[PDB]
Amino acid sequence: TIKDVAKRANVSTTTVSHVINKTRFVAEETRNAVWAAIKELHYSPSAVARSLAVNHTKSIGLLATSSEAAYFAEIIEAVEKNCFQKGYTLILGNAWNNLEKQRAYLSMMAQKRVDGLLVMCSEYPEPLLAMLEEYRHIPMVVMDWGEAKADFTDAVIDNAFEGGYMAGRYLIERGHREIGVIPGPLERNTGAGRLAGFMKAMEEAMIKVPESWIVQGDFEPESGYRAMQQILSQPHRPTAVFCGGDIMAMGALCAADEMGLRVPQDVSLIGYDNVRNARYFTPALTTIHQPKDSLGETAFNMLLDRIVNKREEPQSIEVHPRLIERRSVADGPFRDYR
Amino acid sequence: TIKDVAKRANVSTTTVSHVINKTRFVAEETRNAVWAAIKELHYSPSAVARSLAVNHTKSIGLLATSSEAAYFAEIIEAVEKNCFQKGYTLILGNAWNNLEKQRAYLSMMAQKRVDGLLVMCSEYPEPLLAMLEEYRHIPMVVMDWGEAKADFTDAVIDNAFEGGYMAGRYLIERGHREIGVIPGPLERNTGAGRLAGFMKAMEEAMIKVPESWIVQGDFEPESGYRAMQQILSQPHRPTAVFCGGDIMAMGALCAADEMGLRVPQDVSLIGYDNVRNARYFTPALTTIHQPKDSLGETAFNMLLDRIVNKREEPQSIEVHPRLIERRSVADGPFRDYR
DNA sequence: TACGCAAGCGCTTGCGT
DNA sequence: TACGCAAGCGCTTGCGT
Ligand code: HPA
Ligand code: HPA
Repeated sequence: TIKDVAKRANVSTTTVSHVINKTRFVAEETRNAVWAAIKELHYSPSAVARSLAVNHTKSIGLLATSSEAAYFAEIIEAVEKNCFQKGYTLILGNAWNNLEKQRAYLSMMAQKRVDGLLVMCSEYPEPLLAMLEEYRHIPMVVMDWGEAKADFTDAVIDNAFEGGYMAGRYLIERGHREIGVIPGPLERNTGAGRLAGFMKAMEEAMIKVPESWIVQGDFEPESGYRAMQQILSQPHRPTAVFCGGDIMAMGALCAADEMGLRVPQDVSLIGYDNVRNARYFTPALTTIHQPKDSLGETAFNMLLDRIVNKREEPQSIEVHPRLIERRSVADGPFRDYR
Repeated sequence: TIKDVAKRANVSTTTVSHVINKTRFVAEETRNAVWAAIKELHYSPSAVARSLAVNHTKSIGLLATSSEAAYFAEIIEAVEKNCFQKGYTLILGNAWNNLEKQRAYLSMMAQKRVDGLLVMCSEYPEPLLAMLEEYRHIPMVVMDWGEAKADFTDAVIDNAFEGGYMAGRYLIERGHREIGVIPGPLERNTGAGRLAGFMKAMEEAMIKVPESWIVQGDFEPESGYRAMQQILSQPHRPTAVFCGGDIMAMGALCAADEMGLRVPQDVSLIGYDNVRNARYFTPALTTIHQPKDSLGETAFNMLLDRIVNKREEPQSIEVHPRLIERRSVADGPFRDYR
């Protein structure tokens, strides 16, 4: 079809080409002619042809996990802005933590020859680490590890451990000593590491968490529901709960309310994520803020670099969590004695 | 690179090709040879080359609005499943209700030669309807209109008006006569139409809604916050509120709580959407359920059809809302008198 | 000066043998 | 029988004039 433009304008296609991409000087007339032709013909230059020729698709892949989740959703939306802004195209792919699905999306991706690859898999068993190596050739950044688990990718690191510690401290310093925790999947950073951060804070305080006070969640409101229930559903119960993520949190609020418990009056709750509508939780959720966007943009950026400046060496940038005081926490019995 | 495989296997590329796509019979040996070559060479056939040749990208575009929003997010996630399932690739593009952005994404999309186009723009001013026509050649379905506003696209229709009516009725039948409403943007279906559905129900009941009782929202929790406040922040206030979408709803719950108001005890609330975690609202939100997934799959499906069976004629499928009884509504003063 | 030639990018597929 | 030839898909770009 570029032939078709060239001839309407009676110029070579080389010409048409150049004008379209201001790639060498063209006579005004000539230029106009082409534009006109382009217009009447209603010409959409083909990207695929172009890709075939220039060797890059100007599009990037996001091998995700799930996208509905607030947390995720929020990240992703960020990414897209960045893509758009630098003219990249976004291929969103959710593997649902499934190998097959993941091998599958991964192949489609290489085949479609994505310029780079954003990876948010949540859990990385060897089998998955393996597959990923098989594609080291295609540039990529993992956005969800706590530390660099490979030398063949960039990594943006969140400091989940230090956010967890921040969480516990706060409780401690607000008068708390009988706390419980609903962590996310241990096979994840946002799971394991947050918990650990939290645990250290406790040990330093000589606080011991009774196993009946620790209930695993899967980041879903239902899981928060069950844990909260199980925790309060017992003889002796904590006076404060540390909840792995804001959504499960939201789930935990629900159940407390259902047992007619008062937050923060009967139980204090501290979350983790600072999702877009945590403030609109009831009560307004006090939580730990994860810098989602910076998380997004920052990843994009490494990729671009690697992509453009043809970097070869793995890199890793850390980002920082921070406490957001809302209204789900109250003073504990030990506050005055400090 | 397919040349490279062909020669390692000492066969023509035509061969290599055929075996790769089981497109004509190949000798086992031959077949194996190729596979081997494919393997050592670590061969990823190129999709772009293939696309160039076969004339279809096997990938689809989603010109969206925003993706963080629960409502949206939920739809989209559905779409992706469908894409994956039939081997399509998903290009997610959010125009943020901005023309430029929209013209922009739209062009990138045609250029990248997407097989079909899923459109969720929210608001469709003529200027936008126009641009869309300019691409009638590329098959597409609008998933967010109340009625068919064009003859050059498929449409999946939601019955927002009948869901709105369902909303009002319920209130009416639960003893209510003093109601307020926080609708979404009138420039939208989910905005205008829901409201109207709701309004009809009232008129039939000889219920009049005092303008100070109607506050516009923008589907965001903050907007729900302000409206609820404004509504209760007045001399005379309703005993029940109809809220345009579950999120603004969640915002309205917050403010009631903040004014120390009791839901449903002091004010009843009925929402609209039945978002994934509405049940986890506090209280568990009573709302109108929109069949998001069917909404998703159903759209995909029309597209495919048009794409494969080369349909030409516009089509339109309706889908149906439905009431979900949770715990944010209470009997009104008139219940016993019916 | 301002522009055209023709080869290449990596596949697919209708004729043949 | 089981396979190869060569033209085409729609752009880009190094040499020339
Ligand atoms: O894996 C996760 N899923 C959902 N929300 C989350 N917030 C932190 N990590 C996660
Ligand atoms: O436009 C919308 N935005 C967000 N949520 C919604 N729920 C219905 N319509 C909408």
